[PDB]
Parts: sequence; structure tokens; C-alpha cells
Amino acid sequence: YESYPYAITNPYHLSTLATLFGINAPEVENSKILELGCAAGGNLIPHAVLYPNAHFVGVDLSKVQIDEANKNVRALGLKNIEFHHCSITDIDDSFGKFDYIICHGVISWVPKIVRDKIFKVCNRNLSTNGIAYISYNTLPGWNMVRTIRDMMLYHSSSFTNIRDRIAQSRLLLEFVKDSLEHSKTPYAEVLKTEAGLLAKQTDHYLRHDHLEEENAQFYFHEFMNEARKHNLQYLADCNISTMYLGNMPPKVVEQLKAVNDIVRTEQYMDFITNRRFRTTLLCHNDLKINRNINNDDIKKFNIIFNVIPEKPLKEVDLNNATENLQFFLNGNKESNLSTTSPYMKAILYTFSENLNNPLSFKQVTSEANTKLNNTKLNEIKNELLNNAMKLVLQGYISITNQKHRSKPVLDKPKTTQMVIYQAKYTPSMWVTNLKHEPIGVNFFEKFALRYMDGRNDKKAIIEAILGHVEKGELTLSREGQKIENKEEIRKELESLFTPMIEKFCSNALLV
Amino acid sequence: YESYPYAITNPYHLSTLATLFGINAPEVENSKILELGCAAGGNLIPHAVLYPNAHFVGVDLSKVQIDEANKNVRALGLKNIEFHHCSITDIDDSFGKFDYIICHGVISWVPKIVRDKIFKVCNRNLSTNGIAYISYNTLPGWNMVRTIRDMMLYHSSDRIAQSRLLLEFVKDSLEHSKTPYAEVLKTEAGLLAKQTDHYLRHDHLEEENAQFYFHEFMNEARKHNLQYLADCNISTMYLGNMPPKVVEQLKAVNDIVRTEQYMDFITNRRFRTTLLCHNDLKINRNINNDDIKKFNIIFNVIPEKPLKEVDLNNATENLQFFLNGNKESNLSTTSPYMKAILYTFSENLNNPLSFKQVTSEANTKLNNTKLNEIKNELLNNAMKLVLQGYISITNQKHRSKPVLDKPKTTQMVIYQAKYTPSMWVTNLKHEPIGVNFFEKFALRYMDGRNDKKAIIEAILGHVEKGELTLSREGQKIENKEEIRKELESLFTPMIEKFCSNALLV
Repeated sequence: YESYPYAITNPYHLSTLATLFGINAPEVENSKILELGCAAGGNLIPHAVLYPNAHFVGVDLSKVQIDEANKNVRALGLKNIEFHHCSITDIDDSFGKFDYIICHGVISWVPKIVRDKIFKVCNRNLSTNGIAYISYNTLPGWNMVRTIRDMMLYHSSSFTNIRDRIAQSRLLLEFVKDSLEHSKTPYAEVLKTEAGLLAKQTDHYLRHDHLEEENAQFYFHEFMNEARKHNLQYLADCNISTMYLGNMPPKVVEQLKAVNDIVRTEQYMDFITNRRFRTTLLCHNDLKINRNINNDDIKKFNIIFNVIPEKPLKEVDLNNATENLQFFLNGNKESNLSTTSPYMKAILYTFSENLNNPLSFKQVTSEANTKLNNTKLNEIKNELLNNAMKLVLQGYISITNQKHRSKPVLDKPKTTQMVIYQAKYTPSMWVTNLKHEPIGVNFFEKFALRYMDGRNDKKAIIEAILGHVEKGELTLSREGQKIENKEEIRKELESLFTPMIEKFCSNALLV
Repeated sequence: YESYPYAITNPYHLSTLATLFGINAPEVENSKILELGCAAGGNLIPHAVLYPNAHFVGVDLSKVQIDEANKNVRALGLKNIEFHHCSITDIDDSFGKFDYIICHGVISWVPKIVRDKIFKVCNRNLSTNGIAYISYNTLPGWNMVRTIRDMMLYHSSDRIAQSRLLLEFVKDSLEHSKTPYAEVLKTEAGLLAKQTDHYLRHDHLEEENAQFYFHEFMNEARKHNLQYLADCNISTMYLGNMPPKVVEQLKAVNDIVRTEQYMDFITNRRFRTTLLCHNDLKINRNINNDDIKKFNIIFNVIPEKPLKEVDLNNATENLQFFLNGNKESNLSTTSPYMKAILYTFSENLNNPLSFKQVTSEANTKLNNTKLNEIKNELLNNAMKLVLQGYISITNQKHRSKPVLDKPKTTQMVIYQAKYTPSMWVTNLKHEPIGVNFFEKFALRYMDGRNDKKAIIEAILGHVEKGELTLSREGQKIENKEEIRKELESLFTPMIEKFCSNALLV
């Protein structure tokens, strides 16, 4: 029903990982992009809105979802995208070649013939420099999920009508919750959390025909074994940290470097980390991929490090070399990093004000230097060079081929075309930002987003929202209690406005 | 390829569980007993030695091991036992009906046809009241075993050495990672490294397991008109230990099989030893505290403090007794009656004791006044401890206290100690128990004849030409007085060990 964008599937992200390993991926705004299992186009349509000079095709077996996708394209007036109701076996050489082929969460749930087809179009229908994305469930990690599925199916095999079998199975998962309320074994914990995740899902994935669906249960070496038959080569995983070695003893590392097989090492990692799923990038066997990543390769990319300092910049002296300042990652408490280095502090405060807006190497270093009285530039370049790629290969810093964006003008805030469309015309409570990520919005934010065309300032936006609370159509609660006072509503709207503009600026919702 | 006895498969154990659930099983000493997957017969021959009026039939695919079994039947002069080199698909109606059938560690490794056959003879070839034992690996718990086997096969692509440094390398890469999965894989890989070479075959690693869920196994069983009796480890059926609200739910639904299957899901059950019986038998699953009167009792407990040094009537003094018998698991009590019971168990170790023997012998410690209080203590606690696995029940009779002037071992273990390279022996409980060279050489000479100095006299004959090397500590023997005193220091604990381990008649 709900068709989400997946930021990990963004073609610019695949292009970035291709550049990291030495492949020049086709330009994104010129490209031709295919999606297998498009499912109403929420993962495709936003790109089509962003890239008028690029072409998009998507394919799904559900007539309902394809009609929904066509309805969204028509409502949006997109001329560059088309959707097909067919199976993957219908794909032809008449479809042509694509620079990026996205296949997300499908290949595990389809028969061997359709998996053969998927591997065959990711080769036949892929450009020389193109990238193919395929995500799939993996062993050993999928064993627990399969166990729970067999467990719900066995418990519900008494009842024949699909309506009650779902719960049923909710009663099952809650009995797994109850009976383990006191248990010390690690297995009780694993099963408890897994049954919690399953308990939180809604009714679509809990149908007994979806539980009776058979998973391919790939090991990574078997997946790559089938990919190599079609002459597809392993590029990388879209979460780079999964490939990271060096949280491990330096001897074990030296042996993993001894063997040169990327797939064999990856498979060992899967065995000992209990890998349940993978997002794998494939490219033609003919490309020479370079796995030697220097600290200096960080200059090839624009850099995003999302950190919220605990102490505002105006309250600290960065030139203090004995003071430990901490910064929170995507959050937080549970993830934070501290430094006494004036240079690392300057760089981190530079990243903190640029949140989710790509910054080049020269921009980070220079902007950081202006905080240090512009005398430290070489020190700052050195600090970034020493820590940057290590923080990238661990997943803490994001590299991208995406360009730096001009700072949004905030007197009349302007959001993008896709989120104006979703906030005006869509029931969903999330919107799709410039990074191809879903970000949730409340009713006040969703109503506010309708009115940011670039011509409306703070007072006109708030006047429109006031229009909506008049019909109601909105309601405002400053406490568990709600405020209907005329003059109080206008105050609560003003108090809500500023942090909302901050939130939009940091989440890449503003142009 | 060393054939072991498995005490869990003892026909007297199956008989005991059947009695617990209300089936009267055939008399063991007069019964007929079939073993599928027998050879080399270390799981069968001991019973043939113990019961000359019972007949035994082994069946195994290995010619070499059937030959070995027949060599040992020849040496032991047994007329009651016979072995066949044949497939299980060869077993007939002409084989007749058996009172006990034992299938251990086979059915999970054989194809569908042979599994159907095993279920077929465990019905067709089973006597009316007979019992069938079938052991198998089970999901979910086997997922982790399969995984490691996969991890070992994929790395093998001299094969046992790389499996060893791969299991080692898993432990090193995990040198520590706090994640619970690193601990699970660490202990699993550790135990699989503790095994030696015969499950590592790389031919056995490539073998395919049936991967039974309990309900699938029981489905195949019910097609053959067999019903679930119990598990040979009884504590695995124990509930509660679980929230009382859950036990009301499981006790509400009536199916034993899906109750056990739910417990398998939540407890991650890797193995089952299952007792099947004919479908026409009525099973009584109501078990009461005084059912304990039906059985002879073995509670293996070593007291923290001896009896001479404690006053059983001191009720502010809480005395502790150790179970396995190490340290970790232990039972502590303030009760004079429970102290008398536990001390009575502590000097009877591995010798079954009837309710009357336990309560009376405990009563003489209390000055013969307290018999009723002791009966109440035992009656209240005992079955609770049996269903939790702490106390053993058996239909086996009490055995006479062995006479220690000239200690005498059983017919099987003098044969093993004299004629066999193995470093373990098979006691009267059908348990393999390990012995060093000193204990084995000593068991060679233990008959009704040799007294302590005759036994030491003969063992000195071996260390003379040895073949036997004593130490003290360590690797130290000087020709006379590093021996012959070190012997005497070894001898009394050895007789104690043989006494409590049921190696003495």
C-alpha cells in the first residue's frame, strides 16, 4: 500500500560508491534508470521530478500499484517516466540499456527462473559503466526470521480463514513475549526482540500466504555464484561499514588481506557477524575496480557529517587545546564523539551548520579555518585527511558526488516540487527530501509545507495555517490540553514556526 | 569409529519412563531388544552380558564394525546376541516383534525411504507394550550447527587441519565482540573444536540432515500408528520455570506434540531423544508426588561437610550438598529430615534405593523416631526433583554393597580393561566412564580373588615392564618408593571411585 523511497537506492549514492572504487558511473541527470518491482513508483517518481533530462522506467506485477504510479505521474505532469505492468521475464532487448538498475527486496521472493532473469537483465540491459543494485536476505542471519515464520504458520494451521490467522499469530508473538518475560539466555533476548519487530508490523506481512512465501536464503557466495554466470562482478555493499575490517584483531585482519577474494572475505564476515541481509552493487566483469583507498581519496567527494554539538559555537573557545567538546551523531546520546583538538573542533562545528548539505574538501577546510583566525589552514587540511576516510569506511561520514547546494533563503522559505506535491495532494505523513529520504512530518509541518512556494513569508504562511485551524482541519495542544484562545493560537504558531524552518533546513526540505 | 554405550538408551530407562506414564513395559531380563545402527555393538553387548535370558539383535551397514561386534561376542562367549550387516530396508516381519527398539543418531542422516522404514519397523516389529527409542536433531537449534558446517565446507574449498585453524580463527576474529551472537558462535565453535576428527570427515560435513521439527517427526510417526510417550531426558518436558499464566495456556490446549513444539521454538531445541509406543496404549500424564513409591531412587549428592562433624538436628545450621558433584549446582537445607535423606543418598551413590530403604536408613540417623516426618519430606520433594532432572528414577533393583577385601568388577569391564585399547569402561548403569592407565590395569585384576596387595602386586608387574608410568608430580618415578607408596595413595580413592560409579559388584 505505502510506497516508500529508499535513500540507499539513490542513483547518486551508487555513483558515489562507483567513484570510490574507481569506476566512472554515468551522469545521473542524463541517465536511464530501471526499477524492478517499482510498486507505485515512490522509489522512482522523486528522481523523475528531480531530473527532467533523464529517463525512468519501472516494472511491477501489480496492476493496482501501476495504476497508482501512472496517476501520480499524470498528476505531477512528468513526461520522462513510464511504468509497466508485466513480469521481469517480459523485459527485452527492446527495453534498451540502463545506467542504473534498482532491484530492492524482490529477488529473494521470486522463483529461480525470475532470479535468472533478474541476473540476465542486470547484464544484458546494463550499460558498460552502469551499476546494478540488488538487495536480498542472507544466511545465517535469516534463520531466526524463518524460525518465527514457521512458528506462526504452525500455530495458525488450525484455522482455515485468513482473517483470524493473522491474530491468532499476534496472540502467538505475544505469548513469545509473555513466556520469556523472565529468561537470562541470549536466545530468549534474540527471539524476544525479533518477535517485537514482527509484532509491530501491520497485517500485510503477517498474512499466512506471505508467510508461506519461500525465501531464496542466499549465502553471499551463492548469490555471487549466480551473478558471475551472467558476468556480473561484485562492486560493494551500499552500507560501506559492513565491508569494514579493523574492529578486529590485527592478525585476523592480516589473514583476511592475505586471501585476495572479495567474496570469500565477505562470506567469512557474514558467517561471524550473523548477516541477515545485503544491499549489493554489481557491475560488468570488464571494469577494473580499485580497492586501494588512500586517505587522500576523500578529496574526490563532497562530504556530509551530521553532528549536533552539545555546546553552541558561541559558548566555546575553539583555540582551547585542553577542553573536551562532544558532538552527537544523527541524534543523540548513544552515539557521540569528543575531541580536544582545536582543528577537529573547527571542522566538526563547520559540519554542524552545514547539515545534510554536501560540502567539498576546500569548503570544509577553509570555512573551518575562518573559525581559527585563518592561520591554521594546513593543520586543518591535515586533520581532515587523517580522520576523514577512516570515519567514512566506518559509516560515520557520508561521501557523495552530489553538488554543494546554495544556502536556502529563509525570509520566504521554498520547499521542493516533490514535497509540495505530497503535502498538498497526499494523505501520507512523510515527505521525500532532496536526498531521497522519507522524513516524517506532523500536521502543522505538513500544512506549512503546502504554502512554501518562495513567494510567501512567515506571516502569510502562518496566516494560512491559521486558516486551517479555523476549520480544524488542525488543532494545537501546548500541553495534553489544547488551546482554542484566538490570541493564544497565533502565539503558539509563532513559537512553532522557527524550529520548523530549522528542521526543514537540516533535513534538506528547502531549496 | 569407536562404539559407545549410551546410558539414555538403556532398555531399563525406557521401561522406567513407560512406568512413569502408566505403560507396563515387558520385563527387561526376559525381553527382546533390537538396535538399529548398532555396530560395533558397544551399545548392545553390555546388556547381553547382563541378561543371558534376553535376546539381542544388532543391524548395521558397516561390515568392519559388524565383524568387530562378532569378534567381541565370540570373546565374551555370549549365546543370546546376533548381529547383521544389512540395510534397515532389509528388516522384515521374519525378524519378529521386539520389546525394545533403539535407534540412536541414525534417522536424521538417512534418506526419506530409510526414515519411512525406521518408522515402519518401530510399529510392525514392536511388541504390544514395547517401546521404541528414536533420536534426531531438531530445528530451530540445529540451524547454528548447519551454519558452522557450511562455514567449514566453504572454507575447505589434510581437510581436518584447516577446519581446526578455521574454528580457531573464528575464536580469534571474535577475540572479543560483546554481541550475544559472538558468544553463541564462540561456544559452538569451541565445542566443535573439542570434538576429534570423526564428525569433521568433510564427507560427513557434506551430508544432509533431515532437519525435523518435532511436529514433522511426529507426523511421520502418526502415519505409522505410533504415539509420543516422552523424552528420555525428562527435564526437557518440564514447564514452570515458565510464567504461571503460560502454563495455564499450554495446559489448556490438549496436544502434547504442539506443546512440546512450542517449547522447542522458545528454548531453541537442537536434539530430541523420543520414546514412541503403539497407538492403542492409554497413556496417563497425571503424575503425583507418591508415584515416587513405584521407583528406586538415585540422587547423586556429595555433602559439603561429613556426617560425623555435623549435628542433623541443628536447625539454624543450613547444610549444603553438591550435585554434579562439583560446586556450581548445589542444594542447601535447614531441615533435619531433608539432611538425613540427602546424607542417605550421599553414601548410596549410583545404587538405586527404594522409598522404604531411603526413609528407613535416613530414620536411623534421627534416632529412629522421625520416620513419618522423613516420609513427608521425601514425598513432597521427590517427584518435583525427578521432573526437574535432579533425581533419577529407575525400575532397576537395589544392589548389594560390594565387598572390598578382594574388590570385584563386572564381566564387561574386566574384558574391556584386559582386552581393549579404549580408556573408558561400561558400568552397570550402561554409562561410559573414563579411566587412566592405573585404574584400567587395576580393573584387569579385580575379581573375587585378588586382595589389595595382590592387585598392587600384579600392577607392579606391569609397571615393571611398563607399559605403565606413574608420576606423583610429575613424570617422576624412582624405581621403588616413588611407586608402591604412590600406589597406596592411589588405591583407596580408586576403590571409592569404582564404588560410587557402579563399577563394583
